[PDB]
Parts: sequence; C-alpha cells; structure tokens
Amino acid sequence: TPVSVNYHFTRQCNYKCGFCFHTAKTSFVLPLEEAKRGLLLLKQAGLEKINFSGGEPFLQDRGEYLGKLVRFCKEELALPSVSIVSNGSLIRERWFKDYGEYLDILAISCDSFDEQVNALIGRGQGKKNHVENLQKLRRWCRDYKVAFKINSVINRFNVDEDMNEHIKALSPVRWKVFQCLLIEGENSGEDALREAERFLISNEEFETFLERHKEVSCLVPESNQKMKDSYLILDEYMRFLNCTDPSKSILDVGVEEAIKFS
Ligand SMILES: Nc1ncnc2c1ncn2[C@@H]1O[C@H](CSCC[C@H](N)C(=O)O)[C@@H](O)[C@H]1O
Ligand code: SF4
Repeated sequence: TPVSVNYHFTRQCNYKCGFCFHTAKTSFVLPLEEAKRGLLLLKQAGLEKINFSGGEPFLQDRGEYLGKLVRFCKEELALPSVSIVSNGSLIRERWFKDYGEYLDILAISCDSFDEQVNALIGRGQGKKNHVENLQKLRRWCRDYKVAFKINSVINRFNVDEDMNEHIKALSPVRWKVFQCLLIEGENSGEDALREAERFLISNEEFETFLERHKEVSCLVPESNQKMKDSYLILDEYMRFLNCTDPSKSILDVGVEEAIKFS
C-alpha cells in the first residue's frame, strides 16, 4: 500500500553513463495491457504519485508506449501526480502535443553544464549538445504546461562544479541532487555492466557540494542514505526492488504480498 512509486519499466537506453545504477540487464518490457493491470492494482492499493523511469523511458516505441501509460494513469486511474525522468535526448515535441496534457512533471537528467564533463561521464550520444537540448526542453515544458525539474548525479567529475547561475537560468521547479550510488550487481561487480567505484564521492564531498549551492532555493538533496531508505523501485517485471533477489511480481501475487519481500 504505497503512496509514491518509481516504475523503471524498461532497462534499454541510448546513453552510456559510466555510473548508471539501473543497467541494461534485460530488454523485457511488459505488454501495455499487463502494465495497465499492475498500475490499476497499485491505484487500488492506494497509489497517488507515479514516476516513470528506466532505462530511457522515451526509447520504447518512440515514446508512444510511455505516453499511453502516462495517459492511462491520469485519465483512467486519476493519479494526481504523474512524472517522468528522462535523459531528454529522444523527446519529440509531438509527444507533448499528444500526451503532454496528462503529464504533471518532466525531470531531465543533467549532471554538468561543462559539455566536456558530460561527454566524459557518458551522458550523450555524440552530438555534445546535451546542455543546449536542456533549454529547448525547458521551453517545451513552459509551452505545454508541464512542470520542469532537473536531476543531477553528483560524482567525481562534477563534485567541484559551480552550477548556481546555470540552474537559476533554467528556473526549474526542483533540482534533485543525488549522491552517486553504488548498487551491487548493477554498477558494481566484475560481471556488472557498469563499474561506478571510480565515480563515487564521500558524504563530506557531497555535503560540500550542497553547501556551495545553498542559494538555490529549489535544491533537494538525495544522499546515499536517503535513497537506500526511501527510493523504492518497481522493475520491468513489476517486482519491487530497493537500493541496498527481487520480490514476486505484483501481477502474480498482488501489491501487498510483493511489498513484504522488499
Ligand atoms: N549511480 C547513480 N546514483 C544516483 N543516481 C543515479 C545513478 N545512476 C543514475 N541515476 C539517476 O537515476 C535517475 C533515473 S535513470 C533513468 C532515467 C533516464 N534514463 C535519465 O537518465 O534521466 C536519473 O536521474 C539518473 O541520472
Ligand atoms: S543513467 Fe544514463 S545510461 Fe543510465 S539509464 Fe539514464 S541516461 Fe541511460
């Protein structure tokens, strides 16, 4: 019986972020009507806020899959808060025309305003305009009446960056600032798809970054401890996972039984 949920419905992505903590282990995505069934179960178990993530949410079916679930959550389930977290690179303006009215919040991952740092940490596909893309997406959120947030992973390569003026110029509703998180089997392990150890920062370095940006009123910190205690993952099979063997899928045992495992 949860209030908010992070639904990582896909693990496919077009970027290669070196620290990615939710890696391309599978290509499975549920049939649309199976996801719709699980989302309804969550609604009936008392869900109020849903956040679509991955993976890159806009990759599947050029965003139409995501748009259909977004519309189902707002129209059919009457969820008062529907959000997406995206790297932003595959978002088409046409998506906003077709689905934007159902979307409350679009959070775009941007870890640096230094386009060298962004290419280095893997946040791109080659064009090295990932930050110029950000102002276009900000403008689309303004024009299509979607709240715009920025997600940043604080890591070895941006820990001393001063982002104050850049974040202020974008005027996001929120700037969610995550300490780089290690998850064994995801970005840690000899067989893992990423090895994030070299990206990690200490709690002291993280706190120093927050203090440097204390003038940014919309800043919301997400330390390692906060993520481990409060960030709940519903994976691409609609099994529950935490950030510290997955549960049974809610599609098989229900929300109550599945939440007990995690
Ligand atoms: N090692 C790590 N520690 C903390 N946050 C991480 C992380 N790896 C990824 N994230 C963040 O988790 C969120 C979901 S990742 C999937 C959403 C989308 N592909 C995107 O990049 O925006 C993103 O903000 C991402 O940058
Ligand atoms: S963190 Fe980077 S590699 Fe990981 S899913 Fe988001 S854009 Fe893709």
